[PDB]
Amino acid sequence: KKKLGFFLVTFLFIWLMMLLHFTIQQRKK
Repeated sequence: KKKLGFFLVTFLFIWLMMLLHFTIQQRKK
């Protein structure tokens, strides 16, 4: 559960990285 807790939080970090890209995408079209 401890090791998995890391792969989970990291997933929330990489996911949010695409969120910022989403706003930049909509702004283009």
